[PDB]
Amino acid sequence: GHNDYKYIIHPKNRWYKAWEMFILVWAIYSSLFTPMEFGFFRGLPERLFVLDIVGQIAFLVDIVLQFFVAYRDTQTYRTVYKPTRIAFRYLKSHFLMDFIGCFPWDLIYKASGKHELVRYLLWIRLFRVRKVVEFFQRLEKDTRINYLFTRILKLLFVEVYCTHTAACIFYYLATTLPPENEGYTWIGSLKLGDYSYENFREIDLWKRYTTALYFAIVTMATVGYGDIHAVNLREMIFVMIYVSFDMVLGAYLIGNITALIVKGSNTERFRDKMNDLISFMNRKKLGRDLRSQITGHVRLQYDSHYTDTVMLQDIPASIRAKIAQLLYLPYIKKVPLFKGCSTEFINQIVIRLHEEYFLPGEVITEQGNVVDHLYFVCEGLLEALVTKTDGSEESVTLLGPHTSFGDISIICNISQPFTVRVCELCHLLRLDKQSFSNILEIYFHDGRTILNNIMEEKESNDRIKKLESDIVIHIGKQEAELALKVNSAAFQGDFYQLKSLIRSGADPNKTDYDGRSPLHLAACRGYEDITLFLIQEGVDVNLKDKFGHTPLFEAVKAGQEGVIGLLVKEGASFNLEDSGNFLCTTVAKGDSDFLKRLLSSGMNPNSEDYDHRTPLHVAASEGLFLMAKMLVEAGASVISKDRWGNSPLDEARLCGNKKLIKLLEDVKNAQSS
Amino acid sequence: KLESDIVIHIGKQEAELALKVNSAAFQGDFYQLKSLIRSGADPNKTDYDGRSPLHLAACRGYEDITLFLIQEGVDVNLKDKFGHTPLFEAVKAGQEGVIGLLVK
Amino acid sequence: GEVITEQGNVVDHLYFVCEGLLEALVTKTDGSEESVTLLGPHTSFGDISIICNISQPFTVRVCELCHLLRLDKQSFSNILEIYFHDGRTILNNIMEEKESNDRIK
Repeated sequence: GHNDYKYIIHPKNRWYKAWEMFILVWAIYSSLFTPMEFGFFRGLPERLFVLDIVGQIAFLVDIVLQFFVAYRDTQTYRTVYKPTRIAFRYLKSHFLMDFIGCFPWDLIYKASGKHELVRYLLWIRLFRVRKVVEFFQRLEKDTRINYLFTRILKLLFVEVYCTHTAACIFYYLATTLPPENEGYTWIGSLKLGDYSYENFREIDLWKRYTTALYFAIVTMATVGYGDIHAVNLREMIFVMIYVSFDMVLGAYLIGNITALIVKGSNTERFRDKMNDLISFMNRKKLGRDLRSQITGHVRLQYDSHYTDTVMLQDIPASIRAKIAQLLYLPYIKKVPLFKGCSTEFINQIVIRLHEEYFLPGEVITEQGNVVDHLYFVCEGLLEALVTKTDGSEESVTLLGPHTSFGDISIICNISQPFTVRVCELCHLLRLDKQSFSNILEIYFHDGRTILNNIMEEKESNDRIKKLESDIVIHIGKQEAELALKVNSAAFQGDFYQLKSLIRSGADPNKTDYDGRSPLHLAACRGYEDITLFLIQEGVDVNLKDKFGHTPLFEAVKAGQEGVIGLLVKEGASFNLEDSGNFLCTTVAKGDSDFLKRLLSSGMNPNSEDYDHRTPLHVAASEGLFLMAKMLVEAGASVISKDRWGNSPLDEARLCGNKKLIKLLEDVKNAQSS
Repeated sequence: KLESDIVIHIGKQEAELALKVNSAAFQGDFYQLKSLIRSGADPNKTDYDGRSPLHLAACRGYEDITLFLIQEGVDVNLKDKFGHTPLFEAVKAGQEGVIGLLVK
Repeated sequence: GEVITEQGNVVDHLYFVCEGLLEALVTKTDGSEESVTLLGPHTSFGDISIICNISQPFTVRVCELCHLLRLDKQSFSNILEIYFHDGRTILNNIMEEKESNDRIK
């Protein structure tokens, strides 16, 4: 709709196409008649007058039309409707010749004192053969007809044109001589049969034309009958020039036809392949059925035309990707191996696929070889056959549409578990193990999904044991790096990044190199948003790192009691081995606040110590009252015994702190019941 | 558009780089960390655990990385949030050769 | 000037230096080199990276017009599975090549 200038016409309007054809017909006629108007008639007969003028007029308007037809720029590839640009292009290309051609040179020649030099300008009208040249250019662009065969037809038109012009020029060279010396011309001295071509300027124009054209065609195939031959020196020079150009042009014609034949066709090539295979088949006396299999494979490869699958590579990645998806993605999205996989990973699988057709009865993979090709069955049916040491074949399963095989072999880097034979006419999609491995390293989450798929119902029936080949090891390593960055985010806040990482298919539960989970990190840093987000994700919560610290413990050390409350709501335990010992070391620290936090988390199991001394015993020995107080209220019984078997009340009696002794004594009286 | 968390998402990555180095230290991927350090790295970078790459290396008892870390003068007496020194990382894992090195 | 292996990339052909001169280098991220020992006639590069299945530890670059014999990596492995018992000697040569296989123990 960019044609704001409505008057400017597209170069494709069906009426302009009709005008192209019409002016092509007139161009052919005018460029085939101008030599005849030059040679045979020295000044057009009056009868043809209108025919002359009309012809010229027909090329006019055409010039006018070429001033109003938009063109496709060769640097922007946009139809330039800009009238100024169209006018300028035409006025600087193919205008000047058209304009001089359209001048009525016939009338000029009659007017300007019958001077031949004016008639020489008629040849400017042969630039109208440009239209035929363009017609052949368009036809050669068209794929309906063989470009090389259109080259052959172009050569035939050029040959016809040269013979016609040569005939006209030859007759002209006969007429340049004055009519008194016509006996020294090729036509004046021609006595073909009884007829003598004397006084040739008076013969019917068709007799003269067919005579001259007869010679032209005779020389065209170099039959050189001789009946009509050059006699003067001008006629011998012209015949020399003609004969030479015709030699080269005929050589070009034979060259083009021979190139057309030698280039050959796909049918020819496949026929040759079949004939060589038939020679082999008869040489070894093969069995009809086996011959049928051989011929069937050849037919399959010839009909498939696999080269196009490579040809698609030349298409840029966007359109090539649309091709790959539109033709393969439907099948691949239904593959159970890829079930749940992210769409982009599947898209890459599609980009790296290779269509392969196999005849029924063939074998794709043999057991014992390492499969480096993951084939997804799209069409047809295959069969799974296990060969045993005894030499027997078991039909384990049948692989139909939207199925797969080779994934286990590639993943665990084992030999092919079972021979895969073909039942129906099969269309599969092979994928290189190398490319597959690269893609699985691209998407470590979808790689883990692939592992889960193979281990989900098939599980480890094919000896699937954790790290395998390199892809599994790479997957684990990359998940480790991902968990490192997850915990880094949990250290530097960045709640958006935490969201994005987890929602990108990353499992939060995976800890770092030190066993510290992102929930452990959130507890250590007290990032309430982060702790809540991982709680929504769902972590063991009671998980402890490799060195025995639950997130509860680290949060207690950092005093992140909101985080602690969320955990205990979810259900949180210190999971401290020797927890009584650690509480005794806390008593050694003397931090009542730390101890209060530890107790508030619900840890007072009276676990005593290696010395069998409860933290209450330790505090009593220290003389502590307040810390002993909250230890008693937390649950530490006064009846608890040390290594000596003495109560913390006994140890306070040793200390002698009357307030501590009375406190433990009152609690002892309360508890004795 | 209304999305600008990019520089927030990287957050300098100085520690993230340190994490990468210490990761290699764990998996004993010397080449990975070798390439990090010729591209520029240091042990005191440590991590959010406070553990330097040498801590993890001693935890694993890879004498190769331990000798190399010593070669660039890597701090051993450096402590971590764990309180566990690289010496103690080595002894706890029974890496008697690495304990010999770190005592050296 | 040509480059045959890229550091950090598992080599797929074990090459042998029949003629010419090559050089071993470390392509740092900083765009600097380390110029590991050159490869003169009758040496093999890419060997350990295949035998040990490790990533190529150095980029190799061509210094003079070099004539080389190629053996595919998967070849070298299946030669090991086919042509048994020499891989032990090859492995000992690797072991002495490094410091008790300090590079790949």
